[PDB]
Amino acid sequence: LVHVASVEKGRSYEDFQKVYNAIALKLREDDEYDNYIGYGPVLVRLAWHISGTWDKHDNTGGSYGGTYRFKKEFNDPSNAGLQNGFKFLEPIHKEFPWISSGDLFSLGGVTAVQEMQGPKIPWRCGRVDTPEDTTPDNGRLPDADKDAGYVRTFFQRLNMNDREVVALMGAHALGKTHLKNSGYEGGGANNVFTNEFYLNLLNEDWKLEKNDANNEQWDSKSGYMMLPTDYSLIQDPKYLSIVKEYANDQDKFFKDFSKAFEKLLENGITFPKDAPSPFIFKTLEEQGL
Ligand code: HEM
Ligand SMILES: Cc1c[nH]c(-c2ccccc2)n1
Repeated sequence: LVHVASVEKGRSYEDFQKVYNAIALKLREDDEYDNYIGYGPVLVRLAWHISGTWDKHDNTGGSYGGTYRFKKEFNDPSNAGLQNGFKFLEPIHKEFPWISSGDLFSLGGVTAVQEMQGPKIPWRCGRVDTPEDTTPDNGRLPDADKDAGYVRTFFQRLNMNDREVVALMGAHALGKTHLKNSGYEGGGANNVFTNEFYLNLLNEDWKLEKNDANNEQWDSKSGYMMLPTDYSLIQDPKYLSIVKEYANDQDKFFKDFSKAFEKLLENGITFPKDAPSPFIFKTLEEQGL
């Protein structure tokens, strides 16, 4: 099963920079969402959940086909809450209906990371909408109640190694959990992309507790929280070394996250040899907008 990137007809960098800018301006405008977190974090999670259905063994799932737009995937319990991100992107799509759904969902994540002061994430176009019968079944996204061995095995299906896993998980500095979405609560919140996930893991005083949905989570005195799968990154000695590395080197974290996030968003896609190079979008700040 081969998915060949096909550039939206006649489009180039500046067309996509316009879509980026529209997303970024809306991120700035709709600032009240989720008690003033804004839509950045939910857009990052959306880009990850549309990509994280991929299976390296048969090239099913992944961002290419834009299949989150279909009911089976939209209503995956694992995707509870992401409808907010989809609704945010709807007017963007209406303004730029030439862009494929997969390209828009993935571009939303890249824009959110960058606008939240994260690393630049090179991005490639050419995902093509595929039909409803190509939508992956529910159940391909990871459970949060598990341990390091589960996390390591899970991410092998996405062709991610220990460094890539630990880097990607740094996105859990962003946003918050919501009991009605996932059965986890708390931690306060954040909309600036930093390496704080790793600092919090190493420096806070953590206590395992059972929340009001009867799920276990790690809570700190200062009010932060970690999922069991987050905490597993300091329980496993291989993951712990990498946590320490990123806690001590912001730039290294940014570089590794950028590579892993681009990889995640591109898994399953064959780029022709004459395809355009990856685009690196300017932030609104860099453009004076
Ligand atoms: C073992 C892997 C992972 C597990 C079990 C997991 C689980 C979760 C859970 C349970 C939530 C809370 C959802 C809610 O209640 O609204 C969440 C939020 C979030 N996740 Fe993960 N996740 C994983 C990996 C990732 C990755 C790889 C990324 C992206 C690089 C990511 C990005 C986010 C973001 C940004 C949020 C906050 C969303 C918001 O504020 O609305 N997650 N995750
Ligand atoms: C699983 C997840 C996503 N976001 C967070 C979080 C962010 C800031 C503080 C505490 C938790 N956890």
